[PDB]
Amino acid sequence: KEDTQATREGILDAAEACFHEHGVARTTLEMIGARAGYTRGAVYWHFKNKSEVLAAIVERVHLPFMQELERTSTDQRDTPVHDLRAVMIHSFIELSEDERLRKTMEIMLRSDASANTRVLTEMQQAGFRDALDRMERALRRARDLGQLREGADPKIAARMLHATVLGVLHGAMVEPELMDLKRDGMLALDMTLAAYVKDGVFVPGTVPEPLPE
Amino acid sequence: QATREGILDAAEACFHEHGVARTTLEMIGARAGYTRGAVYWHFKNKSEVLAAIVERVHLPFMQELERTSTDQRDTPVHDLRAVMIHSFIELSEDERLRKTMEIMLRSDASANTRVLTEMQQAGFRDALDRMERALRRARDLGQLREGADPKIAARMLHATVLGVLHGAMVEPELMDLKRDGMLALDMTLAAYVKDGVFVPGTVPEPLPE
Ligand SMILES: Oc1cc(Cl)ccc1Oc1ccc(Cl)cc1Cl
Ligand SMILES: Oc1cc(Cl)ccc1Oc1ccc(Cl)cc1Cl
Repeated sequence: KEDTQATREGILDAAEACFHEHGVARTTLEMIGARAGYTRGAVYWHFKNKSEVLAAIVERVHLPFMQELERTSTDQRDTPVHDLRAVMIHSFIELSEDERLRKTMEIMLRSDASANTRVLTEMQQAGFRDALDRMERALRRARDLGQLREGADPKIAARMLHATVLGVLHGAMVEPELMDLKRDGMLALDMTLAAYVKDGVFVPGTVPEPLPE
Repeated sequence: QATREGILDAAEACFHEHGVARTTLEMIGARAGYTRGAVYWHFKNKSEVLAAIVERVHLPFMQELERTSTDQRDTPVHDLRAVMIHSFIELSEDERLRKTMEIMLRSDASANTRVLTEMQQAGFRDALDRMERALRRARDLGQLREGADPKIAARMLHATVLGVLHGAMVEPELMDLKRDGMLALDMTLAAYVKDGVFVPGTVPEPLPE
């Protein structure tokens, strides 16, 4: 087990388990290296430092999800509101059923344990901005198709949706007995969309088909 | 009582800059200007100290929430809405209280440390119960929409408040406590409350008492 034989995915899988178990602060390069079956030099073979490791764990789940959201605004389909619902609701289900995904999402939610460091906060800012941009674009396509209520601002709508969804994610992390990621994510999403979306455009409470492709 | 208050203040300054993990009772003492003996008299450990910090803020907030369901006034939605709007305003205008609140909202680093998640859980449960009591009184008074379930309305209100607070801690310039907090509150209340019950978009008068 020479350090240079470690693969990037094995380094990231090991680091994500370290971070889930010990948190960001207590995780060290030596711990990540040992966990993957090597020593710290196997981590250096891929990443300058622990924050690059964190960024890469985040990117690996945030990238795919941003891709899904981006598809909801396509001019090749004429149901952007339904598509946004398909993406979000299946994401909620996935987060609820896949502990590994859920624990990475919870690493980001938890953020920096003190004002001393802003390392997770900047990644969160950049992620929030990415998600908002994409939701706002889907909502702008919905307006053109006459699917929004008169006067609905798609930028405000996107901001309200992120707020009530973010709140469900934080609540479920704190007290899963009281706040249910699937059930309440879907209620927050539908409630928020119904404030900005015309009646009759989608049926609240329904499970959409996974977005095609 | 007042030495208590001094430790707590200093502990606020440490907890916010340094975090829950790296702060100890000895660091808190020094900034506070007191002896280790003096400090231990009040709090034998960091968690006892955090519990009294959260308490200081969380308690009187729960007392404001609790009042909105009083069987003595007939405007529970208006009152609950007023409490949250005023709270949002106060947080936005008082950096002291806003730092104490972020200490209160930040998560434990791991799934292994908890005692701060334990007060979050208890705090989360207290706030939801009180929201639900005010919305059930609204329901009794004919102020909720047909078929609105006060338990469900309170969960959505709670998620709404929590998403605004968290949104603003990450991106103050993208999530404005006062302006987006009021928009989000009014949106979620209008999903469950009949029209004409409160006046949206405005800051209500101070509640009595
Ligand atoms: O996009 C992300 C950004 C960060 Cl900073 C951390 C995790 C991420 O991944 C997700 C976030 C929210 C939802 Cl609802 C679903 C997924 Cl997969
Ligand atoms: O802001 C968001 C709003 C919505 Cl409705 C969906 C996903 C969002 O994106 C995130 C949610 C949580 C974390 Cl930790 C990171 C990111 Cl990017």
